[PDB]
Amino acid sequence: TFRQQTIDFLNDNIRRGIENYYDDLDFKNIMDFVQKKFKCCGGEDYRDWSKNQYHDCSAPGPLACGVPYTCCIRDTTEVVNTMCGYKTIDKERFSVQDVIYVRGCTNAVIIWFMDNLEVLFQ
Repeated sequence: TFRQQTIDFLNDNIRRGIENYYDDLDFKNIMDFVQKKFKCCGGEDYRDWSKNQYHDCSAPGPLACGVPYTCCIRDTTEVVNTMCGYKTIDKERFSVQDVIYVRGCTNAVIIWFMDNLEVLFQ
């Protein structure tokens, strides 16, 4: 299939990146970088954040069932704070799409690579 095998490659790494997100600032930086730059959240989609222990919807803290602020939309006139991705993982896309990115980063990075393929070399 290759294509599916490739998609699964990227999702598997950022599933790992999501679990190690607070554990290793290198996964954290990359993940916060990809999500801000490519406007995207999670690997398949924002609900992948359920896989980090603090973000599982049955966790105790305030991050439970929510998504990190590097997933939030910043192209608005309104002041965005660090709580902007709270309580989104179980809602329907259309209810959160005004607040956070919902498309996954795996696919977002691929089309970007394909659109800039010629540019990448020289």
